[PDB]
Amino acid sequence: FLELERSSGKLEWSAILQKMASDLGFSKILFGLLPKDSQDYENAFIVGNYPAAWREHYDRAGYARVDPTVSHCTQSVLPIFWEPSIYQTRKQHEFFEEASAAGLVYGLTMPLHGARGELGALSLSVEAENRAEANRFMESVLPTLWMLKDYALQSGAGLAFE
Amino acid sequence: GFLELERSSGKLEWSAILQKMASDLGFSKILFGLLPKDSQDYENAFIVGNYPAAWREHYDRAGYARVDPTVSHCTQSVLPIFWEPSIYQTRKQHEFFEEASAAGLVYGLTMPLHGARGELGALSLSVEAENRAEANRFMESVLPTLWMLKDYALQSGAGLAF
Ligand SMILES: CS(=O)(=O)c1cccc(OCCCC(=O)N[C@@H]2C[C@H]3C[C@H]3C2=O)c1
Ligand SMILES: CS(=O)(=O)c1cccc(OCCCC(=O)N[C@@H]2C[C@H]3C[C@H]3C2=O)c1
Repeated sequence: FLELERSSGKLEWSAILQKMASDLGFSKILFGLLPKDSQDYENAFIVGNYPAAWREHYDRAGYARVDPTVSHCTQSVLPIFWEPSIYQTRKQHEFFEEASAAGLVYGLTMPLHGARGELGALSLSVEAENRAEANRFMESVLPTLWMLKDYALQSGAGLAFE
Repeated sequence: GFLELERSSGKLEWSAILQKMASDLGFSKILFGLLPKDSQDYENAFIVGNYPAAWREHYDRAGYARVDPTVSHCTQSVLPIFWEPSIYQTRKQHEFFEEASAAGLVYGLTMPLHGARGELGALSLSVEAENRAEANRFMESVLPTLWMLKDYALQSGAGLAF
């Protein structure tokens, strides 16, 4: 947590965070941040190792308005697990199908709501045999990740805009 | 007991669930405060806790919201602030600390709250300890529990405050 905080560059900060996430057992992750009063998701500060095809697909498809975790983040400060039950609409079912093709099935999204009104998330994806395995690997790290999502948000909001 | 918080039907039962939890963790006095979007008028905020009534009342007539070093910290960070002496720097802040100690609030930490609806607040927790070192170690050993709690309190507490 110290290294993150003390990091002076976007590039080095992302590497510190990326590795931490990896050490915890997370394959692909995404740190997204928007500033105050903004909802232009596609022109947000993005960091992570999410598949490049997945992400440009997502942007062109207008998937911010379809991803069930994006609206959750506007409504809560609590984590949302990528359970099948959140994919409810016709498109959300297609979204899930396409997300799984890109290798993102299991995981959780932790909403970010910064002191200067910034809105974002730290999503983390785990590779597990089944959902019960993924919840087990996600719960064992859950208290560490909670402290991490606010350190990431406090340091990451400095570098994103300031 | 985090989930019974969520499930609390009203303000009165919710406050009691929170008071007990904080107490079980080892906290003498606590305060949960929450303001709504686009507001910075601290006298008409949603307040819960067991802070001395004379202290609370003294603090408002004195306009201590603009003097409390933890109140401005909350407007700048999502990270906890410990009630170390170095926190009080101004002349008014030195008097504030002196008066806070008289009311029995000398050791403790404040956790900022920044909700999904733009709500600004905090969960401050105080410790009756013999010295700062003893205080800092107790606070450190419960810190990961509290990190989850402060968001658990903010998510449920915002849904009843307004
Ligand atoms: C733009 S921003 O950075 O300002 C911002 C603000 C608010 C929410 C936010 O999105 C968080 C959730 C995004 C996400 O992980 N999607 C993956 C992709 C697929 C596996 C399924 C997921 O849940 C982004
Ligand atoms: C009004 S609100 O509820 O909307 C709100 C919004 C932002 C900050 C906030 O204050 C958090 C810090 C208050 C506090 O614990 N003070 C004690 C009192 C004395 C021991 C020294 C302290 O630190 C309150």
